Amino acid sequence: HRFVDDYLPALLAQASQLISSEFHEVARQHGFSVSEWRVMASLAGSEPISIGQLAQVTVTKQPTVTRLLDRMEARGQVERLPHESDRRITLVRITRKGLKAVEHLMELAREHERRVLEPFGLRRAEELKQTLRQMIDLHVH
Amino acid sequence: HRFVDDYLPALLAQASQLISSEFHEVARQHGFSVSEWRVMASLAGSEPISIGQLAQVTVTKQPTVTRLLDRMEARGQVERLPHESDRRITLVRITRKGLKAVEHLMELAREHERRVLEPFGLRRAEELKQTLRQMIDLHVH
Ligand SMILES: O=C(O)c1c[nH]c2ccccc12
Ligand SMILES: O=C(O)c1c[nH]c2ccccc12
Repeated sequence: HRFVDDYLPALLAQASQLISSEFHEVARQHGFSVSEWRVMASLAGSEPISIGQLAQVTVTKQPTVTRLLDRMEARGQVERLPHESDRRITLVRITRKGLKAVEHLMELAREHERRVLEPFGLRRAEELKQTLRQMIDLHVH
Repeated sequence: HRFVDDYLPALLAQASQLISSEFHEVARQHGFSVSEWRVMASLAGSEPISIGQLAQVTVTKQPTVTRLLDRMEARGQVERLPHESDRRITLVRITRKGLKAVEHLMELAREHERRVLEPFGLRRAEELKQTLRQMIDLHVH
């Protein structure tokens, strides 16, 4: 028994790094940076979301997200717009061009996830996803 | 249903970022950088491990780890040594000074982990830790 062997933050960080690194290699081989992939995948099939929400789901600092959106909007892959009510809030959406650019990569991402989860079986896979979702929802600001 | 809502790499990354960020604030309030905390906590109670293993468990790139160890060894918190056999391998250990420096923070880390896991109950907490450990062991290089 070493402290790190069963310390939750260390376990989450290692599992996340290893799984994400595998798929990020595929994304780069398909011409996407990790940050572009995270943004487009987070916006695909979504209503417009705030910059702060996008930063949270992409685990990226908000100033970095803003600069990324500057370049992604220049390339027509995303669009920023004002919020219906509070204009201290900028919303962002994926465009059709961005969705078409990322659709095949998303199918590859689903295949990779299926391979990662297959050894665990449907019950354990769903339990993992449910626990992770509940943890996120309890700890998000 | 949006793709990102139940995409495993996104769930792992968000849960990890949120949980780790909470404890990293405590570490900094106790005078530790995140990288110093990760290294000392990973070495506490451990036999000497390779630099590559340390980089994996601390989710830090190996060149960055080497520079970090240069400064941590200068401060007497860790020690590098040669491997018994293959001297292409450098091992690293925590020193008594480093252990005494980090012991209280480790107790705080255990308390924080207990609070994070308490709402899930012992069964779900252990299932999460077991799944994460099995995933790491399947995906580590
Ligand atoms: O806090 C984190 O994110 C950690 C990731 N790897 C680790 C190893 C030891 C302690 C904390 C962490
Ligand atoms: O691949 C990752 O690490 C991701 C973290 N947040 C995301 C959101 C959408 C897609 C991938 C990720």
